[PDB]
Amino acid sequence: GSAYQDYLARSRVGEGLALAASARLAVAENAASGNGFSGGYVSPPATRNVDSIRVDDDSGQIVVAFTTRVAAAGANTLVLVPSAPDQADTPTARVALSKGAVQAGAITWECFADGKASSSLPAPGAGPLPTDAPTLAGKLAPPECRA
Repeated sequence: GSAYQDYLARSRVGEGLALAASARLAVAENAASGNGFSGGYVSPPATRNVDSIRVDDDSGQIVVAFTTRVAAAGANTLVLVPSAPDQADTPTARVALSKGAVQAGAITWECFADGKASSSLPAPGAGPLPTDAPTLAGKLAPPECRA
């Protein structure tokens, strides 16, 4: 769309990612206690811009679904992927979260928009890829979500 409409959409996407911070909190807390990653978490009520936020109970990946006010259906999602190192001193690689393991390491979050085909995570290594492909256009997402 126009420059202004893109600027408006980007600001609304940023607001939506702030709303997903509570889902990332829930995943991190559950990982620390060895519980399923969606335990205790429910999507916030829909806003004019964010339809829903969902947490996968086995990987902790989060899908943020924006409404058609932000982007067209099937072109509207961002995915947030959590990962942990193989060990917490000079780490060797990056692993997805494991249900039932107590995760002591810092958990790193990586955002993915449409067109980001690979993790941009540097050494200690690249992170896992979204299970459900995100479809929100990269120009509407923060830079760290973009290819």
